[PDB]
Amino acid sequence: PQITLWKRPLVTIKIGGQLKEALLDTGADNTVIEEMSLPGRWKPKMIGGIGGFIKVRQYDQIIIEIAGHKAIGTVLVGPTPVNIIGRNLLTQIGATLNF
Amino acid sequence: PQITLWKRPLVTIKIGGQLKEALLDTGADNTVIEEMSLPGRWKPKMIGGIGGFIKVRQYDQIIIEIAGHKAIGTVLVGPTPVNIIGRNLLTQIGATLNF
Ligand SMILES: CC(C)CN(C[C@@H](O)[C@H](Cc1ccccc1)NC(=O)O[C@H]1CO[C@H]2OCC[C@H]21)S(=O)(=O)c1ccc(N)cc1
Ligand SMILES: [Cl-]
Ligand SMILES: [Cl-]
Repeated sequence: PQITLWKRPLVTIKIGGQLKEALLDTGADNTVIEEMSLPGRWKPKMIGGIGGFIKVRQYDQIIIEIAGHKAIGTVLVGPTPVNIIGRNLLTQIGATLNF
Repeated sequence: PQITLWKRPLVTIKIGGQLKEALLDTGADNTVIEEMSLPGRWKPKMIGGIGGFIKVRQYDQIIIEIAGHKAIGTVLVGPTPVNIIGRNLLTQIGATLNF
């Protein structure tokens, strides 16, 4: 796909068996999803942005299907106002910014 | 250019005669720059990111160079942790997301 940026670049993802909407976010180092359960071990992290920091759970080796493309990597879970797909998984689906 | 996302997509911007670095951010509706002086009047705006809301100063029709492309549009000024180029100016330079 080629996604213009007139609107928020939202896509459908599948994570933990669940279908969700998420923002493709080149400004995010890592993927951050709204509170949900995921399997396996986790450890706490703080992530910061405009407005300050939030505490998240870091889960490693999580598979997400993004717009029909499979990716694996770290997923942070916590009180983000929006589900964000960050660069750690955008790279795996071969996403680029072109102009 | 085609910019991959293994590293942060940082580019040089030029505003007010000054070079700065900024993050190309498809997850930002708005362009938000760290405190600096800009000409003209400003209007209030609140923007909401990961850890909460902040007040910023909204300046309209500001001339800004982004990775060597000219844009003229809205620039928000406030305590952002990094200079961010949002969709309002990414559309002006013709950026798309591709995968
Ligand atoms: C601010 C950047 C350095 C980092 N942010 C990614 C960014 O794209 C967020 C992502 C975002 C999007 C919506 C709500 C919260 C956060 N957008 C954002 O704060 O944009 C603000 C300016 O334009 C506005 O439109 C969106 C909110 C405003 S972040 O959400 O704080 C973030 C930080 C660390 C990680 N791992 C993941 C995400
Ligand atoms: Cl990862
Ligand atoms: Cl690559």
